[PDB]
Amino acid sequence: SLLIDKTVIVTGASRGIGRAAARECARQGARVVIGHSGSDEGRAGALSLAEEIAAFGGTAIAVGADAADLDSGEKLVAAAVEAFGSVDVLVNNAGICPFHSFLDMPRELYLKTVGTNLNGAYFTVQAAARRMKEQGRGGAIIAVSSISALVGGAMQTHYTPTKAGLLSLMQSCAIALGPYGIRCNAVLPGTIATDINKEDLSDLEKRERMTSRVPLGRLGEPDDLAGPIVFLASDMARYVTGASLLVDGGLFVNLQ
Amino acid sequence: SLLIDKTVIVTGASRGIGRAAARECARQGARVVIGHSGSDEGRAGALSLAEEIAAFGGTAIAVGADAADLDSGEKLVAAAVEAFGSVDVLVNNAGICPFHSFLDMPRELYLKTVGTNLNGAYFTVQAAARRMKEQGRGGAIIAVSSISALVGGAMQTHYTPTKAGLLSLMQSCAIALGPYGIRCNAVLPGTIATDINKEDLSDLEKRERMTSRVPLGRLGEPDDLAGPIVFLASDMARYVTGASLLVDGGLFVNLQ
Amino acid sequence: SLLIDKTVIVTGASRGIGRAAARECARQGARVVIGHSGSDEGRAGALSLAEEIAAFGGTAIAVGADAADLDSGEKLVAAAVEAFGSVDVLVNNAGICPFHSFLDMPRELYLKTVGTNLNGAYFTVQAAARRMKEQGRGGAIIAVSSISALVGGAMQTHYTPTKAGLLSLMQSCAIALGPYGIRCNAVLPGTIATDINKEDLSDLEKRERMTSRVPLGRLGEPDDLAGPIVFLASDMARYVTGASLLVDGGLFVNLQ
Amino acid sequence: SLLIDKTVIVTGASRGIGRAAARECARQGARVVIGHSGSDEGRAGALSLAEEIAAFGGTAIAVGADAADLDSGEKLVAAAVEAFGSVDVLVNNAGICPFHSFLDMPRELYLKTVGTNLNGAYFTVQAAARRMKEQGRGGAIIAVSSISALVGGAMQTHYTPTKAGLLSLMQSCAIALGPYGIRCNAVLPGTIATDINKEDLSDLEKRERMTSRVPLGRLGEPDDLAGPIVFLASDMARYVTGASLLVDGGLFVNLQ
Ligand SMILES: NC(=O)c1ccc[n+]([C@@H]2O[C@H](COP(=O)([O-])OP(=O)(O)OC[C@H]3O[C@@H](n4cnc5c(N)ncnc54)[C@H](O)[C@@H]3O)[C@@H](O)[C@H]2O)c1
Ligand SMILES: NC(=O)c1ccc[n+]([C@@H]2O[C@H](COP(=O)([O-])OP(=O)(O)OC[C@H]3O[C@@H](n4cnc5c(N)ncnc54)[C@H](O)[C@@H]3O)[C@@H](O)[C@H]2O)c1
Ligand SMILES: NC(=O)c1ccc[n+]([C@@H]2O[C@H](COP(=O)([O-])OP(=O)(O)OC[C@H]3O[C@@H](n4cnc5c(N)ncnc54)[C@H](O)[C@@H]3O)[C@@H](O)[C@H]2O)c1
Ligand SMILES: NC(=O)c1ccc[n+]([C@@H]2O[C@H](COP(=O)([O-])OP(=O)(O)OC[C@H]3O[C@@H](n4cnc5c(N)ncnc54)[C@H](O)[C@@H]3O)[C@@H](O)[C@H]2O)c1
Ligand SMILES: C[C@@H]1O[C@H](O)[C@H](O)[C@H](O)[C@H]1O
Ligand SMILES: C[C@@H]1O[C@H](O)[C@H](O)[C@H](O)[C@H]1O
Ligand SMILES: C[C@@H]1O[C@H](O)[C@H](O)[C@H](O)[C@H]1O
Ligand SMILES: C[C@@H]1O[C@H](O)[C@H](O)[C@H](O)[C@H]1O
Ligand SMILES: C[C@@H]1O[C@H](O)[C@H](O)[C@H](O)[C@H]1O
Ligand SMILES: C[C@@H]1O[C@H](O)[C@H](O)[C@H](O)[C@H]1O
Ligand SMILES: C[C@@H]1O[C@H](O)[C@H](O)[C@H](O)[C@H]1O
Ligand SMILES: C[C@@H]1O[C@H](O)[C@H](O)[C@H](O)[C@H]1O
Repeated sequence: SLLIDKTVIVTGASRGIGRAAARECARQGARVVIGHSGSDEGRAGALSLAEEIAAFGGTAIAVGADAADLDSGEKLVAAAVEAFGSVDVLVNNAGICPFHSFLDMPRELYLKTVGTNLNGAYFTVQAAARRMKEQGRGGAIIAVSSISALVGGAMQTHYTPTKAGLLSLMQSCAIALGPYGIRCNAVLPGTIATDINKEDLSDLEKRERMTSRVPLGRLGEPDDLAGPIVFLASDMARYVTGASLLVDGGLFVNLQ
Repeated sequence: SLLIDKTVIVTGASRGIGRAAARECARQGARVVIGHSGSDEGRAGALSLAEEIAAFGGTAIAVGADAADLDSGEKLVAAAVEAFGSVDVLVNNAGICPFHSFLDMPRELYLKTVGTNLNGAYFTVQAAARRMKEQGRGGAIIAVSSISALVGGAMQTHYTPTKAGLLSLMQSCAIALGPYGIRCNAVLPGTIATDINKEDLSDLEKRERMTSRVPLGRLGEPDDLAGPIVFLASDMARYVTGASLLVDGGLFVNLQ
Repeated sequence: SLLIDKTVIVTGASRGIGRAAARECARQGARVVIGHSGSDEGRAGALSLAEEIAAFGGTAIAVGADAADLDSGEKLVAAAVEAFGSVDVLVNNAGICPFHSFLDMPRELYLKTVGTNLNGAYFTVQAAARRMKEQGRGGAIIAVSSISALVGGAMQTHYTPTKAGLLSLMQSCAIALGPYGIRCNAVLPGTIATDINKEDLSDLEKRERMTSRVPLGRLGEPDDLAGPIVFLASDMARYVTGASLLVDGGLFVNLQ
Repeated sequence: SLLIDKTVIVTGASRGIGRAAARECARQGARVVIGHSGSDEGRAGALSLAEEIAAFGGTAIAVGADAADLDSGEKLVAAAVEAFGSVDVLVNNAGICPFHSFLDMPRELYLKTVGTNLNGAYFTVQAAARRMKEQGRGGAIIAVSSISALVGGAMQTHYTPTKAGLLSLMQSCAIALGPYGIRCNAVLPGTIATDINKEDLSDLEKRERMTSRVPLGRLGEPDDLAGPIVFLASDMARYVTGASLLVDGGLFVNLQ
């Protein structure tokens, strides 16, 4: 019960890493605000997670909030306060990676990736931190960045800057919000088999090349990110802020 | 003559680091395209630099190009090809840092910082890389990032993500453009006394705190970045791509 | 019970970060091997920790093992197998930092710092990894590195290379041992008020300079590292290997 | 003539990266002290380089100095002062990497790698910096570290800590020696085809895997490191200290 009586907001929590984090936080005692994109599949996934959490004795609510809408942060916080009376943890997880080459990158596709992954995160973090500061009990903010915050991707020239920007946002927010006991950290998943790279890793030569580079011998799954996220949200991480935590089975270090 | 016959574009080169970099590139034999913001001061400063360069026997032109206008990249490249027949080096330097607290950051100021520093850089790099690819001669791209791509700033939560983003962009572009011999690197200046921090360091307590943290015992000046940029643009760096270079007098490493 | 039934070795655990880490590991259900330096104070402190652990219902033993003696690794492992029948976690914590200027560093002091902090750690990791490999159950190795693996210290030119070395050792061991399910990570404490810096921070000007640089507003205490070490040793971190975790209150990121 | 009238010492300069750096520094005007191991091949290679430098109008001398002998630093400095009256640049390049697995790593092989690569470097840097400080004209120190200071190697568990330690030594020495105008930086070669990895890359499956990961499409050669080293030794790098410079053709960043 590492998160008992904490209100946790998770953005883009209908599937993948965010769904697994939302589910494990509820298992750890937290009252979970399941943020979703507002699409048909997003809403359906958030409600089925809320149903699942209800089934094992936890509390959760679903709240639509398009991350590219810079006003959805305050919507999430308002709903969290209505249902649960506080905001104590923000897991900023919503993000997209539409694989695309650099020289013909459309302006709209680039702007949508920065808008969803970084700009919307900035103002979602801003709204949650505002509430945490008003409450005066401290707080915990976790950004789902990437190994690709540290290294490049040829088909991700529009995406890796948003993941690096998210990490840097956590570093700067750690200074700004430290005096209020609000801890700001980034988690950096490696290659996690999810919808975001289902088509990409359908190329079995690329899948094998990537898997061979993982010392632990497997790609990740969403639950691999739940423990790290719960840790960073918990009192186990009471002196951890401004930090980066790679969760990649050793992918980053494996040069030879 | 480290850059003899090369055509170099420098964005935002009317003053500061960009002015010093364009000046030294022309001293090294380059034909320089002095890009500027299109404002009155930017026009005047670009034109006086062109006057100065022609005086000591170089060639240069001044070209207005708002970095926040995502179409200025193709305009700078077109002016470069029209004048000098090639684009061989891009120094992406234009940038703003309007210091501002985090919790009351207005969306317009945030969006202009990301648009100028990161989005405009993306499409300027794209335009210049497209031309370098067509020529078949390789090339060099240098982004002026910052020490603040590695560490935070409480009044720079909107700014440090753009500097981290630029660094990550060089890393991903290094991969996408490597097959075409286009090297992409970031230079990370420390605290350089320029217009961007004139007001900020007018507080003498912060000025001493920052200065006494520099092992070399002084803040930087624009000419301190000219050597490292020329190096990265030159054949001295033929095997350097996807790299970061701190030019900060030791400021980053100095904990105690 | 995050570590229930696991056998944990902590080196240098008579005081400081190691003492707090061994205590919390036993609180989490682990059978702890409290390694110590073999000195009189180290023996006494290890024995009183064993007394305290048995008191609240845990199991532990005290084992003398000079980290600078490169054969103590096999001695710690042998004592662990003899007492508890397995080795499942190694927390390599033993270390010295005799502050000293660079240009007059004596070879004996340099060589003892590298021998204790790095060489002894290498062969302790080797002994413990050999046993984990034989068992076929996986395992976890955590090296106590430092923020000073990322930044410099003028009176620590002999010390920071050992902390950087430990981090790099975890990265390379993560690759070599990944196929055997042994995860290797570094934890990077910031400025933790302990015996190692009691004299150094007795200068109140440096103490304030360091403290005011911590966004969380305080220096750390040994218990601040217990949570992060337990996390890295637990199944919460099943996909974490070859990673670094700053536990520093934001000190690393705080430039301005 | 970036290094005219500077005395440059290069350790382990009989072949590979160090030979190419020694040769290019002499082409840039410097008076070069060609340090070598003192073996038969080391001495023969240093004299043939000195002969080559004589042939194109430069000045150089050969000086035997086993890097694992902690007293050879002062021997190098004494000889540099005798011949050329000053020490102005130190390129610490001597190093070994005897590929070997971790679990059966012999103690002697480990201690020889740390002794040659890190401990000997510490006291060679110490001797050169002592002379530079006495002279009062500033100086430049460059350590040849590695990409493997940033990432792991399964057969390099004994070696990557020495490369990371060298980088960290430069960071700490930058603080300690900054007030004397002595700049301390690390260069990080990627995979450079030399004697150190001739046997390793004779496995063409490993060679192809490594080469495919290089965006620039080739492994390095020694001359690829000469420009970066000359840059860091020159006034072009006047504000560069405590820095790391990757020279790897994009190897590090190329995840996908
Ligand atoms: N899977 C990996 O390998 C990997 C690695 C590193 C980082 N990440 C990051 O993990 C995070 C989650 O991605 P994932 O791997 O679980 O893949 P995913 O596609 O399964 O999940 C993406 C989540 O974000 C939601 N989302 C998308 N756009 C949204 C919007 N405008 N507003 C609100 N929610 C939105 C999605 O509906 C979904 O729930 C992303 O930020 C991604 O950048 C993934
Ligand atoms: N001064 C430092 O300490 C420091 C440190 C690291 C990085 N940087 C970066 O260096 C670069 C140059 O900054 P500086 O220190 O010379 O300050 P500066 O304000 O004196 O120069 C900024 C330049 O960018 C131009 N510019 C601003 N907006 C523009 C726009 N929309 N379009 C085109 N040009 C525009 C400006 O006209 C100016 O010439 C910036 O990107 C900055 O982020 C500065
Ligand atoms: N205190 C900090 O700010 C800080 C920050 C980062 C890393 N560290 C590292 O944390 C670890 C513990 O340091 P601490 O802060 O608790 O200081 P400490 O001096 O109180 O504890 C050091 C422990 O290591 C033991 N030890 C010393 N030499 C030994 C030897 N040859 N053999 C076996 N044990 C030996 C000591 O007996 C002691 O228990 C060290 O490795 C240190 O480098 C400390
Ligand atoms: N080749 C690469 O891929 C690569 C990559 C990164 C870093 N490095 C580093 O580059 C440096 C030079 O290695 P290299 O690639 O040129 O291979 P190399 O084997 O051809 O050169 C090694 C040099 O160091 C000398 N040397 C060895 N032991 C010595 C000793 N005790 N005393 C004095 N000199 C000694 C050698 O005689 C030789 O001149 C090393 O420090 C290496 O760790 C190499
Ligand atoms: C799409 C996804 O993005 C992640 O940040 C990482 O780069 C993974 O490798 C990729 O599969
Ligand atoms: C989802 C769950 O998360 C927990 O932290 C646990 O320790 C495991 O890591 C994982 O199975
Ligand atoms: C505005 C300028 O931005 C730089 O990136 C760095 O943070 C400097 O310290 C600051 O003065
Ligand atoms: C502007 C000029 O740039 C050159 O590279 C030179 O070496 C110096 O660093 C500086 O004065
Ligand atoms: C001795 C101790 O070492 C740590 O690694 C860090 O540098 C702390 O600041 C110092 O107090
Ligand atoms: C020692 C203990 O460790 C636990 O992880 C807990 O969460 C706290 O951080 C600390 O008080
Ligand atoms: C031996 C040599 O060592 C270098 O540091 C690097 O790791 C290269 O890949 C390797 O070939
Ligand atoms: C050895 C020589 O070094 C110089 O700096 C030159 O620019 C090239 O990089 C290389 O051919």
